[PDB]
Amino acid sequence: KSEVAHRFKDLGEENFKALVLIAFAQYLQQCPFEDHVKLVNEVTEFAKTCVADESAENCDKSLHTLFGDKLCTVATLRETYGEMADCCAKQEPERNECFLQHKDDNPNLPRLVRPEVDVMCTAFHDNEETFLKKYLYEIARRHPYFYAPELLFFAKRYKAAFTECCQAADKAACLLPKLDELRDEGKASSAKQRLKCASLQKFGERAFKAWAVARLSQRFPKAEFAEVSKLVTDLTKVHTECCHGDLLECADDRADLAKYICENQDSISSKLKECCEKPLLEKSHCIAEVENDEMPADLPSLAADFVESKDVCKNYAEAKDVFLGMFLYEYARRHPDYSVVLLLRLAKTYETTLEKCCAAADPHECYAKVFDEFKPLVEEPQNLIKQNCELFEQLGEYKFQNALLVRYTKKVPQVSTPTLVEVSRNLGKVGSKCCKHPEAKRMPCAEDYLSVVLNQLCVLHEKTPVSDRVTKCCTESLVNRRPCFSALEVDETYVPKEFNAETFTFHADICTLSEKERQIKKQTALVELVKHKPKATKEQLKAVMDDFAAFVEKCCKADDKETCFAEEGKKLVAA
Ligand SMILES: N[C@@H](Cc1cc(I)c(Oc2cc(I)c(O)c(I)c2)c(I)c1)C(=O)O
Ligand SMILES: N[C@@H](Cc1cc(I)c(Oc2cc(I)c(O)c(I)c2)c(I)c1)C(=O)O
Ligand SMILES: N[C@@H](Cc1cc(I)c(Oc2cc(I)c(O)c(I)c2)c(I)c1)C(=O)O
Ligand SMILES: N[C@@H](Cc1cc(I)c(Oc2cc(I)c(O)c(I)c2)c(I)c1)C(=O)O
Repeated sequence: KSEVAHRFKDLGEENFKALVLIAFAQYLQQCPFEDHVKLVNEVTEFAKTCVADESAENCDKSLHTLFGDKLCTVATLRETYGEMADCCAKQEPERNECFLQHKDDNPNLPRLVRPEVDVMCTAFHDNEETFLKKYLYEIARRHPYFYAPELLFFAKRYKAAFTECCQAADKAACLLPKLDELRDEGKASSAKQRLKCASLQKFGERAFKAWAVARLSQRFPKAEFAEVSKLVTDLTKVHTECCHGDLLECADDRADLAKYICENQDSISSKLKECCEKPLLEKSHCIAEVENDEMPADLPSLAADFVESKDVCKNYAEAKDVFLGMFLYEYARRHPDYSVVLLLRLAKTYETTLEKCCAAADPHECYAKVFDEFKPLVEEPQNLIKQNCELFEQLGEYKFQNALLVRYTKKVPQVSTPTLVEVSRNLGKVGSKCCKHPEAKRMPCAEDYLSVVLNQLCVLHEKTPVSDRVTKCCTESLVNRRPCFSALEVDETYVPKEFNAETFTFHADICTLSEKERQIKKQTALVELVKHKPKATKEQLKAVMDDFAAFVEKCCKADDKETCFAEEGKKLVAA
């Protein structure tokens, strides 16, 4: 009856406050921290009165009306430059649609640099409650599409490392190796969910369902099609709600789905035994990455049910959604060595062929050779991941990253330098992640990872579009994004970039760089070099790059660093 009371009773006061805090920080990523907590406390205050009596006033209002009204009380900024939506001047459901609108994927915010080790322990034992909420606020506003129930699981692992290393002799040896892991998997998890949200909002519900049908069929190849279909239906509702700002409903229905899977293991998978004995947050996280089950032994051939049968065109006419879903389910459950986007490519080819052949004379003869068309679609990814692992093994991660950085800069040189650097580094991480697997698990690992990193490129670029060819590859076909970018060649409509020199101004931090920060500086410099001389050969690029690095060398060792960079730098500009 009263929706705010229902969610308060299902989740408990702990997770209720955390989810509402995450919700407000993703809609207003600019807002001060202490200003958010004040709004979260008035929520919890009013929800308790509705639990006491559901006919108390305003208790019959929707969550969108309650959350939307609180956010509209304070959130003023400054200059608009004549262009800025007024979500608070709109009614529901238009107002919420205006909030999801203003989610910023790349916002200016001070780069969180850890204070020293001994003061975080002072701040944990400060106001513990206030310390944990700063962890959620600071990451939610930087990742406004972060999977909400999974962020609660990281807040618990974050609290566990503080209650185990602050009470030790040596702290930094206990902590820091546990904080850097939490922010690595934290950033893997964020980009993963961004691809799901991007699918739902930009390609529709039917595209996401087909994606989850293929993936759950690989994980649970012994389950019946009716069992896979119910799982997909529940899973789509969950991600639709998280991706639309209904975080209370999203967490609630996710606990329901885990409870359903654990009490039906004997018709789903035999690998859910250990995950189902874990506590709640641990549980859904364990199911999220359980491994593939054993494939059934003597499954019948695919060509019997989809090529040779006389009822092919009949079944496709009388029930196309069930028939085409059946094709995808049967093909994926026996090809765990295929990537998801490859499997979706095959089903797309199968449906196009049927629409043509079933409208002609003798359809049985028309589509009889449809597996011939799958052969080229399968070999292209296999050979591509073949050569990158060879290059990775030979070069190493940093040199592998630089090789990908150069050719992507040559494909889309209009893309900004910060975006090109971060994307190229993430592309190069696939070698470390996948090339160590046998030559069978590689493509499931690799191609589905590249889809995540390329989606990052798409959403970073659409905010400020500059490259016509990026816009093309991003908006045409979701499942064809990776073959789209790989087929791009060097762009010759691009005019060489002017030299600027402001990129190389001296800073006191360049002579005490960590190994990681040193690589980022050189990659940035390499991008700007390719943009300025797009026809420079790769032998000429090394000579110029080696010369500049040696210039940075000695000057970091001179009597006056800042005079060396100014004096010697002027000679290089006028050379
Ligand atoms: N490569 C894919 C693999 C994968 C996707 C989904 I979709 C899924 O089904 C669930 C069930 C629950 I419960 C969840 O909380 C989530 I998230 C997904 C499962 I199992 C595995 C990925 O990126 O996940
Ligand atoms: N010596 C190799 C040449 C080669 C260079 C690169 I750099 C490379 O890495 C990528 C990664 C992605 I992702 C792409 O879309 C593309 I195009 C290339 C690969 I694999 C091969 C040969 O002779 O085959
Ligand atoms: N302007 C920045 C600092 C900055 C100075 C330099 I000098 C520089 O150029 C190189 C080139 C190579 I090649 C290197 O290996 C290295 I280390 C630095 C870069 I990129 C950045 C700021 O104000 O914060
Ligand atoms: N002297 C030229 C201008 C010019 C200055 C530099 I300094 C330079 O060397 C680099 C090295 C790296 I590494 C870069 O990322 C870049 I951009 C330029 C080059 I080639 C040309 C003129 O008179 O027009």
